[PDB]
Amino acid sequence: ADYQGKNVVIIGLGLTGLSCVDFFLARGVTPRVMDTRMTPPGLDKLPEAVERHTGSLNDEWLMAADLIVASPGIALAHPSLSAAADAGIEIVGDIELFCREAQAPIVAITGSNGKSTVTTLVGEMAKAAGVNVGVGGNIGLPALMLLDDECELYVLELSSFQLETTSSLQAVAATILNVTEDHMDRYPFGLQQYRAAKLRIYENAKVCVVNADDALTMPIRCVSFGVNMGDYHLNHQQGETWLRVKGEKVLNVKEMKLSGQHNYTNALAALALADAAGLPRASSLKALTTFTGLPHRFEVVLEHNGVRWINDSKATNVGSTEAALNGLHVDGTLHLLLGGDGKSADFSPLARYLNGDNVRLYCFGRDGAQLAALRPEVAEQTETMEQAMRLLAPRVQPGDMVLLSPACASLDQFKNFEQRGNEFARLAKELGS
Ligand SMILES: CC(=O)N[C@H]1[C@@H](OP(=O)(O)OP(=O)(O)OC[C@H]2O[C@@H](n3ccc(=O)[nH]c3=O)[C@H](O)[C@@H]2O)O[C@H](CO)[C@@H](O)[C@@H]1O[C@H](C)C(=O)N[C@@H](C)C(=O)O
Ligand SMILES: Nc1ncnc2c1ncn2[C@@H]1O[C@H](COP(=O)(O)OP(=O)(O)O)[C@@H](O)[C@H]1O
Repeated sequence: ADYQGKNVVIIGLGLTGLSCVDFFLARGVTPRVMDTRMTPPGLDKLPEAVERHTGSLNDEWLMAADLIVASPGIALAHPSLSAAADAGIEIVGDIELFCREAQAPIVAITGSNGKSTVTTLVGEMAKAAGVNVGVGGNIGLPALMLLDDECELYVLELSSFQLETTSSLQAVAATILNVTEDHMDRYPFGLQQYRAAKLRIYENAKVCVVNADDALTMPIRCVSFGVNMGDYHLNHQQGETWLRVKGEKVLNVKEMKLSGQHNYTNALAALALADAAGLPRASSLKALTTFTGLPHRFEVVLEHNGVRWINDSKATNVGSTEAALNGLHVDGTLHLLLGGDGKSADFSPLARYLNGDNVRLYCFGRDGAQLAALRPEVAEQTETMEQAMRLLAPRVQPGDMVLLSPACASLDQFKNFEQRGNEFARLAKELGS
């Protein structure tokens, strides 16, 4: 596209807004920038040449614009933006700017949970094939920074927020991995409005990769991945689990370094995207055998005396923990650590996994009582995670799992979920060896 002599206004001064400033300056277009916050985090980083307005939006700036570029952190529904829209001022985001310039195919990944896992893994499959792959987007490297004449494949993790402002994506392959209640402040009309944002990812996609077990991932009007069914699925038989693709065995899950049924379906989704993108199968399968997974994502920290200790500290929401529980095949007793800051979540969806004779809950942190209320008869409540671990550890037996998948933010007691996971891992080594 050509922005020569346009009046461009960028809203938001975080990573996105700055990558947009860089993008326009590199084309000799000088944008203006604003942010509703007085001192947004990217303010320091801004070139001195750039006019800026902080502490509020500048409506006269907005209304005089030829193009408004909106960071994903501000709602299109913002009264200032709907007024620009009503003035017929074009509004786009960074992903839109990106798709107009990109000269290599795009794999596009969205969904409530699993995005970074699946995005990373598709990158690893491309790397294993010797492809110059650009991985970025929501994962944390702003997409505009990936733009590179030598790049042969882009792999973009995309949020609902980014998809809302994007109209030219034509992905060689696109997925919604799953849809569970998230960011609901941004979606006052409820689960279907959140879902509808995500569904845009498929428009003009060459292959849609859908989740056979989650209807919400399907266009209302494909290739599928699934646990029991789908083009890409898992096949458990004679004591083994296999990846199946179009009815063929392609890999024994034992050859992967990932654990957890939902990580195996992530592996299937990634494989499906890589196949659609024309990556060689043999190298993609190879990436499945070498990929260790991201830290704190259902991450095995220790297997010893027939007990698996699993750090799923990144599970800060109900949907993540639910996926963890749903895929479990524990021979002995599950010891499940829950709690922290529940962010007013509804924990009911967890309860159906917590029946029968072989589950114990160890609930801690700010909202531990809400989590124990899931099933008080089998729940301990402590102040801290460490206390919970010192209660459960003397009880573990061969065949058991100890799972930290707390369904809650960690911010009431920890710096962040990573500290919580690292603390869990240290205790697990101490108490599990
Ligand atoms: C919330 C969001 O969409 N953030 C993504 C964004 O980061 P960036 O720093 O550009 O964020 P931003 O658009 O400035 O918004 C960040 C925060 O600033 C605030 N904000 C922004 C503009 C403004 O005028 N006033 C204001 O208060 C909003 O509260 C928002 O919460 O662009 C990055 C590159 O594409 C993403 O990695 C990053 O994902 C983070 C990890 C995230 O939390 N994403 C959400 C969507 C998620 O995964 O659930
Ligand atoms: N397909 C999935 N469904 C539900 N939860 C998942 C899935 N894949 C991973 N998770 C869990 O979700 C949390 C975040 O995983 P991650 O790959 O970082 O996703 P995201 O990038 O979408 O935040 C972790 O607890 C992880 O184990």
